[PDB]
Amino acid sequence: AQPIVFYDIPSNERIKHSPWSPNTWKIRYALNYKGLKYKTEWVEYPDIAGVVQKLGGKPTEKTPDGRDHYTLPVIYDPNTKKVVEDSAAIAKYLDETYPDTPKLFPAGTDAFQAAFLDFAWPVLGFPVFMLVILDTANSLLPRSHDYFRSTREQKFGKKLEELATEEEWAKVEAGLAKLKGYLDANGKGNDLLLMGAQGGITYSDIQIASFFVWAKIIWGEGSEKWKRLISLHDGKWAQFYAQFTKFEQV
Amino acid sequence: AQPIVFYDIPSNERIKHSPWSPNTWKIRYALNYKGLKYKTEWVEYPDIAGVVQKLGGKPTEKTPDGRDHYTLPVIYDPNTKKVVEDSAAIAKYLDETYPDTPKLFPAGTDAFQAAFLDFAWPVLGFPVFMLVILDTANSLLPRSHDYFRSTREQKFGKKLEELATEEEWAKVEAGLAKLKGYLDANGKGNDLLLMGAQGGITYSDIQIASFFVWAKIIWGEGSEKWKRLISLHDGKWAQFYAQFTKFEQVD
Repeated sequence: AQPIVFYDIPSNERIKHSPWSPNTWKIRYALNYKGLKYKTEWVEYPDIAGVVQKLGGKPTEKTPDGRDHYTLPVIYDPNTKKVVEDSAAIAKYLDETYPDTPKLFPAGTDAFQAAFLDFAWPVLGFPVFMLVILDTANSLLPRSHDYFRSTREQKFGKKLEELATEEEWAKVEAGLAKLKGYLDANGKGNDLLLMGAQGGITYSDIQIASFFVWAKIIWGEGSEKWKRLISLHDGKWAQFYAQFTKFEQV
Repeated sequence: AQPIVFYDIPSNERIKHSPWSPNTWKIRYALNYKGLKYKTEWVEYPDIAGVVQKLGGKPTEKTPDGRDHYTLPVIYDPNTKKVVEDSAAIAKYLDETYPDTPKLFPAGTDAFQAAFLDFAWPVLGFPVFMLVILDTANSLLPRSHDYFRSTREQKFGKKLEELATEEEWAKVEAGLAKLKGYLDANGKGNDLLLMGAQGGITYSDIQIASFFVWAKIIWGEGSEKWKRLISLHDGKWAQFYAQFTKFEQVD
């Protein structure tokens, strides 16, 4: 098979040009986990719409305001000659197109995973976002920085400098506490993967991991903030996140 | 096997003394679906704490004021001499103790179901509650009515008569739209059960059904409100809910 072309958002020297996006990381994980050959193309935030349009790709939402909205990740698969967008749809596409690779959506789990993914941002992703949003902006190349800051300050209604608070830390921990509770339902020895110790990694597991790798890269693995996050709940998340270490090829 | 003793909340003549509670119906559904023999013991709302305590049962919630809260459903299984409380725990008990019966928590699904169940009330259950809560209260025996009105008005901060609104109808439809979206992920032919057409009924499916059976019994199957609810999304929920009719036996 030829390498898949994977479209990602670049960064500056603050984080040594590392990929960072929680949304593109879901697909970077998916590709690394499946052992699929790919190459990364870097697209600045304000250039994403033009790039995806030229590819013949589609917007991932149309707002009541009438306007189309383009997002990364997107892939071009030379093996099928197809452009695929929207992370959950790409992951499903990779399952179907490369069936000999580990399945991210095991049969019978698609609806349960959709529900789980629909609450991943509200309960965990958003509070994390608040704690990393300023540092994220300061990790972008200047053009992406201006676009990102402009658009996100409008979205959240405050300067980026105001969004990280002790309250958000409490909300992060509270979200992880809910997650911990769901996992507890699996029983001891099965509470570090959504489908249990023998169930393998699902797309939903990747969704959680992607919030962690985002924070680690943005804050820095030696940082006090990363240590604080990963130490929550007696080291549970350190153990959870450890399962993804071998799938972070860049 | 001796019948399991199933503790449920009774009703008055308005609904012909039918069982009605969405929470106890989850376990009535579980028992009916598994084909297990049981008999119902009726307990009024203010009598629940006393009855469960006497059984040697436990409270299902302990608040930061330190006070215990007892709830139904509860079962006493004479065959194991165990009292089991909390609907999700009762369902799991029934899986483990009665392995020859169809599973409500298939292996690998417990966490996904815990997550789903945690979304079920905020996104669908509560808006339905607002639309059926007055009629629910007016289907209770007088002692249960008094307790239910007092406690539930305290919780929701308005008289029961004020809780049903058109905005709640919008919220019910929006919650169902989200659920429709999740089921669509299973693909055509597989979008009427969470695990697909041949995946069997799960506890999570029963959770959704229990909101429908509650509304049907409380409003009446021939009512305009029931018709409106079950007509949403071009009748999808009529088909979803029809899968459960054969499991609505009442002793």
